[PDB]
Amino acid sequence: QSAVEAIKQKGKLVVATSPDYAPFEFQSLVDGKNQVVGADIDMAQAIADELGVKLEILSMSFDNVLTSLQTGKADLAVAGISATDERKEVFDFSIPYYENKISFLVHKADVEKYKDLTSLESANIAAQKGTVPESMVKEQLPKAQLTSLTNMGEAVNELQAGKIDAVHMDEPVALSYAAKNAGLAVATVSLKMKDGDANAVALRKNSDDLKEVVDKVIQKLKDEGTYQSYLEKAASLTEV
Ligand SMILES: NC(=[NH2+])NCCC[C@H](N)C(=O)O
Ligand SMILES: [Cl-]
Repeated sequence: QSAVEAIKQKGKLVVATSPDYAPFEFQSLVDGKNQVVGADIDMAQAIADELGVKLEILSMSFDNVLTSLQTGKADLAVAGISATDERKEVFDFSIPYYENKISFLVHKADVEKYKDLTSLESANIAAQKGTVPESMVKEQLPKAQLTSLTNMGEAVNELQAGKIDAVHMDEPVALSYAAKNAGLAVATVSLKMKDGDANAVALRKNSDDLKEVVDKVIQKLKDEGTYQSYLEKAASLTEV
C-alpha cells in the first residue's frame, strides 16, 4: 500500500517506456552501445535519485506501457504520455512536465502539398497504436486511410519507402526526424488539439506518496528550465 517504502526496499524505481521516440526516449551508443537515452530518461533518473534508488528502464511497445503500469510491472510510466481525461479514469498523473503540439512528418518534396485537412484526406496516413495522435486522425479525418503501427520507427520506415505519405506524432519527435534526415520535414497542416493535455508521468491510482515526490522533482525541473535543457541535450545525440 506504500509505494515509497516498497521502492526503497527493492532498491529500484521501475519505469515503463517505449524507446522509439527521440528526443523523449530512444536508443543510443553510450559507452559501448545499446542504451536507452532521452529527456524522459534524464527526468526518470532525477526521480530515482530523489528516492535514493537505482533507475530501471523497462522497454516495451507504447500500447503496452500503461497496461504494464496498471498490472504492477512498473512503478511509473514515462513515455511522452498525454494526460487525457479518458486516461485519468484509470491512472493518476503527475503535474505536466512538458507541453507541445502534435504534427505530421512528411517527405520534404510534399511540404507544399500537405498544408490542409483536404490534402491529408486522400493520403495514406500512419499513427502509433494506442496513442492520442492515432485517435485524432480517427476522430477528425475518418475517411483518410489510417494505418496504425506498433512501433514509431516502423511508421517512419514506411514513410521513407513511400507506403505512407504522412505520420502523425508529437512535434518534438517530428522535428527530430526532420533535423536528422535530409528528405523528411514537418508539415504545416495540424489537427485540433486539446488544451492542457500535456505530457505527464502516469501512476496507478492511490499512489499519493510517490506522486508527491514525482511532482516535487518535476516542479524543480520546470523551475530551472531543465526539462527543456534535457530535450536539447537529447537532440544532440545519435539514434540507433
Ligand atoms: N514513446 C512513445 N512512443 N510515446 C508515444 C506518446 C504518444 C502520445 N503523446 C500519447 O500519449 O498517446
Ligand atoms: Cl521541417
